[PDB]
Amino acid sequence: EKIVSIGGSTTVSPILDEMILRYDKINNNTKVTYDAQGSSVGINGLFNKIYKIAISSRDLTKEEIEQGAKETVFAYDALIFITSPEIKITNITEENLAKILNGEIQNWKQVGGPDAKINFINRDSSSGSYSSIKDLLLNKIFKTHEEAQFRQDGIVVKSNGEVIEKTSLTPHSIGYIGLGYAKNSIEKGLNILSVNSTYPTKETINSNKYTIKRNLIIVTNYEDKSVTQFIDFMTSSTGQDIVEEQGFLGIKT
Repeated sequence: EKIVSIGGSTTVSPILDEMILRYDKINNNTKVTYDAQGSSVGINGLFNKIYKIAISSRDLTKEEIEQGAKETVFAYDALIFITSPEIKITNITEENLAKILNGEIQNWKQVGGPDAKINFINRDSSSGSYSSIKDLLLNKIFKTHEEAQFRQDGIVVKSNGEVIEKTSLTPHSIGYIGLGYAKNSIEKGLNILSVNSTYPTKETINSNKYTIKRNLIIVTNYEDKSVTQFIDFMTSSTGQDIVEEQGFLGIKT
């Protein structure tokens, strides 16, 4: 029997677990396991021969590449920005969006919108969504730690569904939710913004034209056949159906 020990991001545990059990229907001669203590721990475990594959929700560093790391994307965790429907703005650049998030822009007029104070609805700081927006927008747009902090008087809520409800009740408001909640936001009569003139769709997220997403990547360090086989399953149509059945966005196959 072959053994493929995998480690990495906590966010994809039930996807990896289902992939393991479904791949076992095809090939019961490999034992695959997933231990989810985080992306960085997974990559460290890969380099130390504890894992043969790491699953990461963050981009590899140059040091990791220099140590031989290679990656293939297999899923996306995208976020979208929703507003109350009386703000007529339909599009925002990443730069301006980051300045709303960090409090440098606090009235819609500052970007040509109506004269109306912005009510920013933020997520709780323990959430994955908060972490993703901080990492994807604030930490990339702003040079210093002090600048790369959220506006401190945001209206804080503890779930995607509550961002939608709060946005529906709060005038001139903006919040962020996972892509999977787009339908719910529309049914509630809210508006989803384009970012850099790009709406978040499977095509624009796959092309990397829509910028607000984490790329979930398979990381290896010539692989064992057992590893190649499992990765081939992960990126297969069945693998990708599992990704989407569990609320993430798949790649093209």
